[PDB]
Parts: sequence; structure tokens; C-alpha cells
Amino acid sequence: SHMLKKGMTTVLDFHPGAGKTRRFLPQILAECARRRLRTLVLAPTRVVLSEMKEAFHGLDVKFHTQAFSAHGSGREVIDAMCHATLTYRMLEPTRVVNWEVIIMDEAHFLDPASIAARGWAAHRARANESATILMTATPPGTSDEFPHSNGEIEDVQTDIPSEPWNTGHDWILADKRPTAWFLPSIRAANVMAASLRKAGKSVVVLNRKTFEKKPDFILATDIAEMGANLCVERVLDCRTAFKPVLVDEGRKVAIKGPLRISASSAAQRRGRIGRNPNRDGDSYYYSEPTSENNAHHVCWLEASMLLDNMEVRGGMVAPLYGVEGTKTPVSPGEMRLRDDQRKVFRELVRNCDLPVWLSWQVAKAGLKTNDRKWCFEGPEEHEILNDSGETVKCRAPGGAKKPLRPRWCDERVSSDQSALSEFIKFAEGRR
Repeated sequence: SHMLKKGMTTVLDFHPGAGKTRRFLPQILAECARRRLRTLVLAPTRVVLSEMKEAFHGLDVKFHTQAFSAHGSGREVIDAMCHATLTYRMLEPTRVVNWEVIIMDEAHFLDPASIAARGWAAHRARANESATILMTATPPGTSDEFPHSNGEIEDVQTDIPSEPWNTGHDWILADKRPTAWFLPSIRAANVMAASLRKAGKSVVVLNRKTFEKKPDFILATDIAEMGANLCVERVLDCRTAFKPVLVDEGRKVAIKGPLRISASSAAQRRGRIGRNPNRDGDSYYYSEPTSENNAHHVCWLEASMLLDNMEVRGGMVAPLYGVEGTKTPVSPGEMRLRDDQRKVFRELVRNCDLPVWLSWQVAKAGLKTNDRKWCFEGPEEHEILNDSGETVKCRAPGGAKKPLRPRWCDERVSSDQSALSEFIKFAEGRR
């Protein structure tokens, strides 16, 4: 009952779908307001932040949806924003904000900003600067694939096709319950969607786009676009995902997969159903076993790169949160850059949309943001290829047509057509 006392760290493991964000969060925020405690509420995704806008109606909460770039109030004792928004502000060598309470909703996402934000909030509590609350049924350290739920779930281990099929999986279409299906890639999802619609099902494919209704199938590669309103009674889970992974003794980022997911990721997929205590028998179907063996995944190093450069009172060094500190290949502080390098790192990630790992390499080499020569100076083994297996050439600085051969190789800049044309636009200056 001292959840709001400076120095306390509290993990609140509510069952999913039980008004933790439409019941608990509003009430704890009202208490923070009554105590006049400067409070920060953090969301992992725009979907969650948008939901918070709806749940907090009535409360006086300042949302920062675009950027966090001023200090003040006017009854706004509470700020709400996404992790990246917090990260971008904290990457400037500028003014520490004295939040006394930090509340992290859905505190289980594994993107680098979410991981770094957990380490940062944990540090503020250990420094006695804040009370920190993490809300999630799968906090860092857990590895239960089948945790508690409001309503009883039927778990079924079975073969699940990852491509359209002509025989042998009759159970899938015969069940008419609204279904969410996690597939390993957007390509696979699009291909499955086309097929299911040929089979007379309604299908929605969730992806990052512009848009955001009870279809037979919702297909997705992860839980990022799934909000509180998801209307589903059955989940099929391929239990695999492609991941950017550090290879060649940490010299390169390669995209590998499909790889097995962690127990808690599988639990969060399963946790889309069983949310209604009045409805028993939601079903979770899965095939592949999970794996915790993911310490070579680049997210952990990227989180470290972010956290080591997030401005903290006293400039203290801080580790990732709990067991996550065990995942990163570096010691706390080792990725800290100096101020000028930090400004470059920040602009590359925030404004040029380069991956964190790659941006750190550029910054650490002491190169400027507008200096694009590195894109052409790597060796032949760093040559980028298009979708038909040909060398990519574009306009290097000075205008000359040169093989795209970055000094540092991060396969996320060339993984598909969209990424490649963006990387080329970057390499060419802006044209």
C-alpha cells in the first residue's frame, strides 16, 4: 500500500482484459492527482496511447503524441506518451524532469525503446527519485506460456499450417468463432488472407499503415496493433517470428527466421482470449515450442545503446531491468556516447529512421548526420542487392553512381523493397 512512495518498484500482474487500463489506471491516476504527484504514464504503442486518451477522459492528463518538448502544467500533473517519445527527449543532453511516479502500461513489449524505458524507470526508483509501477501479466523474468486468465482457456497443441492448404485441417474453418491468427511474416499473412477470403471468410490483416467490424479472421505478425476492442474467441499461434540478430561476433545485424518466440510472447498472444470471466472455453491452438535463447537478438544491445545515452540525474550509469540486464552483451554504460555523438545518434534514429544499432555505429565513428559517404565506403561483402539479386547502385555525395556498400551492415535497411528505397533516399542525401 506504498505503491506511490519514492523508491518503490511494483509489478501489477492483472489478468488481461479486466479494466486495468479502463479501471485501475484511471483510479491510480486520480490518487496521484489528489496527492499532487508529478506522474508519467508510458505506452508501448500508438494503439495503447490512443486507448488511454479514451480511458482518461475526465482526468487532467497531458498527452504528448508527437514529441515531448516542454515543461509545465495547469492542473496537468500527469503526462502520457509512448516510450519512443520519452526516449527521444531523454537522448538530448538537456533538462531532467522530476517525475515522482512512473507508470508503465503493458510493460512487456520487446522493442528497444520499451526495454530501455523499463531500465530507466527502475533506475529512478532505485535512485529514490520516483515510485515505479509496471503493469503486465508477463513481467520480465517470467517464462510461463499458460498464465492465469479471467475465463478458462482450452489449450491445444496441434499442427498449424503456415500456408494455404487443400486437405487435412478441417477443424480450422469449421469453427465459426472470430479468430486471431499469428503468422511469421506479413507476406505469409497476405497470402493466407487471400486464400481464406477465397474460402468465403472475412479477413483483416493488421499492419502498420494509416487505417485501424467483426471479421472471421484477424491475421497479424505480433500483438502491436491489437487493442482492448479486439473481438476474438480463438487464437492460432504459429509461435515463430523473424528477428534481427547479431552475427559475426557482433559486427553485423542479420535477419533470421522463422525463429521460436519466448514463453511470455506466446503467453501474450494466448492472452488475447479468455479475457471475459463470463465466457469459458476460448481456445488457443499452437504448435512450436518456445525458446528463451534470444540473447543474441539485437534488441537487447539496442536497449542498452538507448539507456546508456538517456539523460539521468547525476549522470549515473544504469542496467536494463531485472533479467533483461542478463540479456544484453555489454556492461551498463559501455554504450554511452559523448554529447556531440549523442546528438547525431538521436537525429539518425528519430529523424532519419535508421535502426538504433546502425545509428550508434555512425555516431560512435564521429561522423555527422548529413555525411553520407559511409554508405559507399564498406567492402564488397556489404554490397546491397535488390529483389532480383542485382547490385544496387545510387548517387553518392558528389553525385557519382556508386555501389551501395555501407561501412556497417544492418540487414533491416535492405530487407524489402520499401526499406531499400528508403535507405537509397538516405544514402543519396534526400533525393
